[PDB]
Amino acid sequence: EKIIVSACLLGQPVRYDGQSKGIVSNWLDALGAEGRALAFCPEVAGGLPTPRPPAERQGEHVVTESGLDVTAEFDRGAELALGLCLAQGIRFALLKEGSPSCGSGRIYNGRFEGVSMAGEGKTTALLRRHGIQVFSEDQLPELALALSLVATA
Ligand code: SF4
Ligand SMILES: [S]
Repeated sequence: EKIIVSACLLGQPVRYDGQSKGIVSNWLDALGAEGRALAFCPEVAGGLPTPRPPAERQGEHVVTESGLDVTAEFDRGAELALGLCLAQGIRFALLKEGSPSCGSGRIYNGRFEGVSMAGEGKTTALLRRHGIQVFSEDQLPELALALSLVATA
């Protein structure tokens, strides 16, 4: 089976600051070598540029510090992630922690003050609502196990 992965976790320079969040993982490298780790960046897919200003959720809305509302792009990117999972038969996602799109256990609190809180990004929320299990880069053993359990079926 294949998984969808935040493109930044695969070393792609698609982060809001033009950086990457490439993780060191023999398991993830091997999965990619087998063609089973499909890269996806909801913000770029949703039409946002790179670089782009930091954004935080404010409930259903997603805004930048200047007040620009980018919810349209965030929601488009989330739908496109779901569309790729449905088309490819994907039921597991490995998404970047803390992001207003990809966060799964934590997100910034919407006050633009460097304070995190329990929560999830727009893309994680939509995927979970449709039965797709989302794991962060802090849960690689858990994700690898979940994917391994269905291997011989
Ligand atoms: S939207 Fe998600 S995949 Fe794209 S750069 Fe941000 S954290 Fe990574
Ligand atoms: S990002």
